[PDB]
Amino acid sequence: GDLHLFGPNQRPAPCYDPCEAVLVESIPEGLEFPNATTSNPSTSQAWLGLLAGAHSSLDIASFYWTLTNNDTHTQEPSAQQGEEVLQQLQALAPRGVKVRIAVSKPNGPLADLQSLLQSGAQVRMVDMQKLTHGVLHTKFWVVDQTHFYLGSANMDWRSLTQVKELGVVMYNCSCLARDLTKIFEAYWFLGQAGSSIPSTWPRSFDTRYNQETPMEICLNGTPALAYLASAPPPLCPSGRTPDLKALLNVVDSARSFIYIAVMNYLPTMEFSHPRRFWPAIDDGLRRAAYERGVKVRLLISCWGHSDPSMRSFLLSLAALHDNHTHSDIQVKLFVVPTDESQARIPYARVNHNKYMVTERASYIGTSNWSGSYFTETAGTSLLVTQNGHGGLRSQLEAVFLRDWESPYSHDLDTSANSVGNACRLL
Amino acid sequence: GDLHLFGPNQRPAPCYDPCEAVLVESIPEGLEFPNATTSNPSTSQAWLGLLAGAHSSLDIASFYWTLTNNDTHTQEPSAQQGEEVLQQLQALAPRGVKVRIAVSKPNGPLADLQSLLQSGAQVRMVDMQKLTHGVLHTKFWVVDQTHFYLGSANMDWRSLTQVKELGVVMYNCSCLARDLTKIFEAYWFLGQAGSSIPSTWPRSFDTRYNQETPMEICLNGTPALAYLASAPPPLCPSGRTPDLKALLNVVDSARSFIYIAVMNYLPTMEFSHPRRFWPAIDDGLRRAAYERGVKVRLLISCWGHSDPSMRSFLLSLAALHDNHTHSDIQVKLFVVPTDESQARIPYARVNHNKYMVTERASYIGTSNWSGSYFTETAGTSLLVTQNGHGGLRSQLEAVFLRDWESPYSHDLDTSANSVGNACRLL
Ligand SMILES: *[C@@H]1O[C@H](CO)[C@@H](O[C@@H]2O[C@H](CO)[C@@H](O[C@@H]3O[C@H](CO[C@H]4O[C@H](CO[C@H]5O[C@H](CO)[C@@H](O)[C@H](O)[C@@H]5O)[C@@H](O)[C@H](O[C@H]5O[C@H](CO)[C@@H](O)[C@H](O)[C@@H]5O)[C@@H]4O)[C@@H](O)[C@H](O[C@H]4O[C@H](CO)[C@@H](O)[C@H](O)[C@@H]4O)[C@@H]3O)[C@H](O)[C@H]2NC(C)=O)[C@H](O)[C@H]1NC(C)=O
Ligand SMILES: *[C@@H]1O[C@H](CO)[C@@H](O[C@@H]2O[C@H](CO)[C@@H](O[C@@H]3O[C@H](CO[C@H]4O[C@H](CO[C@H]5O[C@H](CO)[C@@H](O)[C@H](O)[C@@H]5O)[C@@H](O)[C@H](O[C@H]5O[C@H](CO)[C@@H](O)[C@H](O)[C@@H]5O)[C@@H]4O)[C@@H](O)[C@H](O[C@H]4O[C@H](CO)[C@@H](O)[C@H](O)[C@@H]4O)[C@@H]3O)[C@H](O)[C@H]2NC(C)=O)[C@H](O)[C@H]1NC(C)=O
Ligand SMILES: *[C@@H]1O[C@H](CO)[C@@H](O[C@@H]2O[C@H](CO)[C@@H](O[C@@H]3O[C@H](CO)[C@@H](O)[C@H](O)[C@@H]3O)[C@H](O)[C@H]2NC(C)=O)[C@H](O)[C@H]1NC(C)=O
Ligand SMILES: *[C@@H]1O[C@H](CO)[C@@H](O[C@@H]2O[C@H](CO)[C@@H](O[C@@H]3O[C@H](CO)[C@@H](O)[C@H](O)[C@@H]3O)[C@H](O)[C@H]2NC(C)=O)[C@H](O)[C@H]1NC(C)=O
Ligand SMILES: *[C@@H]1O[C@H](CO)[C@@H](O[C@@H]2O[C@H](CO)[C@@H](O)[C@H](O)[C@H]2NC(C)=O)[C@H](O)[C@H]1NC(C)=O
Ligand SMILES: *[C@@H]1O[C@H](CO)[C@@H](O[C@@H]2O[C@H](CO)[C@@H](O)[C@H](O)[C@H]2NC(C)=O)[C@H](O)[C@H]1NC(C)=O
Repeated sequence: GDLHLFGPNQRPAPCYDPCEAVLVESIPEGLEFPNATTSNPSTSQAWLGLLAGAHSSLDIASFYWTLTNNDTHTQEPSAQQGEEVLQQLQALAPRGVKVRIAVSKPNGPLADLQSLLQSGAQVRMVDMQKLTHGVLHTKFWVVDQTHFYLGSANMDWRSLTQVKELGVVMYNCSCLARDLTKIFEAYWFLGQAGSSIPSTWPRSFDTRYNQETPMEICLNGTPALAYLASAPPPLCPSGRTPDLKALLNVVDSARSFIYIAVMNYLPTMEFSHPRRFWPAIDDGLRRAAYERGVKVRLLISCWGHSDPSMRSFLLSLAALHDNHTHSDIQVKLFVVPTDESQARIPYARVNHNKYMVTERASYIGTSNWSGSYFTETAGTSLLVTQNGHGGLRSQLEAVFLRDWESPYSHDLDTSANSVGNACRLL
Repeated sequence: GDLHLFGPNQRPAPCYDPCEAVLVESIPEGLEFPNATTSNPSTSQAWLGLLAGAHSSLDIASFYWTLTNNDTHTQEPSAQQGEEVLQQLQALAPRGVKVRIAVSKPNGPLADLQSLLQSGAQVRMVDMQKLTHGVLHTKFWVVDQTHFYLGSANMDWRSLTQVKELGVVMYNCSCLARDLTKIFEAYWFLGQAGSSIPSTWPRSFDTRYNQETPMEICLNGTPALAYLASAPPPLCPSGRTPDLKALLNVVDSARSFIYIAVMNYLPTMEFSHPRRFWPAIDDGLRRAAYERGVKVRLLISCWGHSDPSMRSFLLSLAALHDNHTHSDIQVKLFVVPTDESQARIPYARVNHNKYMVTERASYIGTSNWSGSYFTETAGTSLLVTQNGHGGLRSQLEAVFLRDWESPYSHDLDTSANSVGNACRLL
């Protein structure tokens, strides 16, 4: 944008930091992938490295904190890592790292946050129920205004060893890190006593990097376009792309395929006691498949707490796979096998990833794909497009294909006894 | 509306004519209904009565004209009635009835219209392809600015004896007849040479009777609210409700059930070589069923010319019938059995009705339920609401239930050999 080649459409300044993105996964204890020719760093080790390198600041947006066995009233070896994480966190403030933690208003005092407060970290509880009827569901870390983690892993030891998670760590990308810090600051401001959402956020929260003018970055030595989308709409300044709009733009721009892996997919306002039908994403997928022959693959997690009403809706989508329409939509259920010893571990053994990948773009989110997460509840997503054929997009596609062809993915007609865990959708 | 009880919302003048509505059906030769405790007058006899009583004027909006065996290159007794109809039509102008006939631009000279032109009737061909990319699909009669027929029957002898049709004749309702004449006049104006759709139609085309302020009429001695909706949008003045909006208002207002019988149902722009997904009606039905527990019954016709791609979409809707959601959507295929002697009759033996009925309202249309009919192609619908529990609404519900429970309606898993006719959807 030069004001003479494009007029008032000034393209914002490019970023010259040597950004590098790493996919990070939590693979629960017991899951093996025969082929998986490559593996990604675990969430635990990425988090520990970030904490070890931290020297100035750490901001965490979080849903809940259960990093210790005491938190879950259990006694499991596999909890170590969360505890280790907690330990390292408590070492940040004493050595001079400014720590700020925004957490959804809990239903009672939390041990980890009290210990971190005693260590010198700042903690604020955000009551999103009173503001938007949603919750602070976002999970991300910003380190030294230079690195950040965005993904599905909660501040939960299970998230490291007993729950499958996917996310991304962006290193040496200070521009994007500061951009994410703007969202964090929205949370931080709302975490005070008596604060309300402004009708128009101050300019310090606004951003020039969005769907229309994404940030130009050097990702792994190659040019790429990236931006961060936010939810809910009342928390988005005018320049910040809403999460739903970013997701649907990725869906509508796909010309070859759309692979989606999300723990829950529901074309409804799950909540809102007067229930509401919510076909935004569903209609986007139907549109892609019908109009542009896009092959749609939907990998939905299933465990004992899954909403059974999901099944019908998924079946509805699956019904569009037809010879005459040339529409190609397939649905599979990803189940995490459980042992009798793992069955005592409360609320674990489920695939928690929330991401989508096409032939042109990558979308990594914190939200499940139901209406509330995009209208009332807090969430963030990273969107990256890179003109090459390798890169982070290819890594995401490989992860999805590995999970899709793995024996843990089953069709909707599969028997409930052949999946290795409780599945209300089968 | 009194300007002091409701402000600028002035309710238009009520109609004091003794309006009486009669459901009229074409039941093809060979279809019998064991119970059907009541029967409706045939389309042929209603049309013949209207022609016999006509003394001042007749306006016909039409799609095509094949009223004679010569037109279809056949020799069938069951054609008589169309021919009889044609005969009576030719008697109108010689005895002083002003006849105006608007017809979609045909692909060659039409015999019936040439004969009627020689009889003294005015005929105009409307080229909707050049104006909106659609066709003049509307079928209705206005008689003496007092009566009118609105329904699915074309100016085709088959429509009387070999194709199932549903429609309504409104007698002694001059207010509504003149209102319909306004739509006809839109067609008549566009039927000239070199005319184009005005950006704003002159006031003579506008109407005060619409969804917001329906006409108050005395229907069969009881108060009722009625209005006429029109398609496509470019042909609607500001006061005229578009057909799609009227249909969707009936769908969204239903609290108990929605019964729909339409020859074709497709959530797509069937046409528009770059194909388009079109979920307006589909989403409305999903919304009704999910949010308000409305029981949805979809009776779709199936014959040798049916679009096979319908099946998948219907199955998609049918997939929402689930115990957990409490959603109740059912789909059946209505097939007209054919004989070897009827098989020579070209383009016949199919259910042609286009109507919807709820527990509160009646909708009778000229259009199949696909996108083009509501965006580019000409169509009209009559909407009636009556606070009582009998009336025209109950008659429509009885007709639908008769057709639904009849042996001619089959589920989507039925074998193609058990329906009595070619069915591409089975
Ligand atoms: C953009 O740039 C960034 C930055 O340059 C780049 O990020 C790198 O991405 C690559 C590819 O994904 C990463 O390399 C992979 O790392 C995987 C994880 O390695 C870590 O974890 C290993 C597992 O440790 C646990 O389990 C073992 C079990 O045996 C146990 O002992 C441990 O205690 C622990 O519990 C760990 O072994 C590993 O440490 C070894 O490897 C590192 C290499 O970084 C080395 O420095 C160490 O000294 C040590 O030797 C590390 O801690 C890893 O699994 C994976 O291995 C795959 O390939 C091999 C070879 O074929 C297979 O045999 C194997 O089965 C796996 O399939 C691979 O090495 C790399 O770590 C990232 N770098 C950073 C800083 O994160 C992006 O990829 C770039 N993007 C693009 C598009 O190019
Ligand atoms: C609002 O007001 C309007 C106006 O008042 C009102 O409209 C009336 O609605 C009623 C109910 O729908 C109509 O009455 C029905 O009419 C049916 C059709 O009747 C016509 O067609 C008959 C069939 O003729 C063909 O087939 C026979 C086969 O045997 C053949 O001979 C013929 O040649 C032809 O091919 C025909 O027989 C009939 O003529 C008889 O009946 C009329 C009555 O109008 C009488 O005047 C004649 O002299 C002659 O006797 C007529 O031409 C009819 O099928 C139906 O019958 C049902 O009920 C009987 C009794 O139970 C059953 O035995 C039978 O099997 C059927 O189930 C019934 O009679 C009436 O015609 C409408 N009036 C007008 C002017 O259209 C609305 O209903 C009102 N709305 C509300 C909500 O109240
Ligand atoms: C979970 O809760 C239990 C029970 O409250 C905690 O147990 C505590 O564990 C610590 C060490 O893990 C014990 O402290 C130890 O004291 C000895 C005394 O000499 C000292 O030498 C050691 O170096 C260590 O500091 C502590 O006594 C013990 N408390 C009880 C009541 O048994 C446990 O620490 C909690 N875990 C987490 C992660 O919070
Ligand atoms: C369909 O096409 C055929 C062939 O063109 C038409 O046949 C015509 O039928 C009419 C009567 O139905 C015949 O007219 C008759 O002429 C005698 C002559 O004395 C007269 O006495 C009768 O009263 C009657 O008017 C006409 O000759 C005949 N033409 C041919 C070539 O056989 C038929 O009329 C067409 N049907 C329709 C509905 O248009
Ligand atoms: C991010 O930036 C740091 C600092 O420049 C990089 O750390 C260097 O890494 C190379 C290769 O591993 C070493 O040879 C240098 O000695 C490191 N420098 C310092 C100051 O530590 C780091 O590699 C970059 N990328 C990531 C993913 O951290
Ligand atoms: C519509 O109006 C006409 C004219 O008022 C009605 O015709 C009358 O019908 C009654 C009962 O059938 C007869 O007793 C009268 O002699 C008729 N009058 C005339 C002038 O014909 C007619 O019934 C009304 N309804 C319909 C459906 O036509």
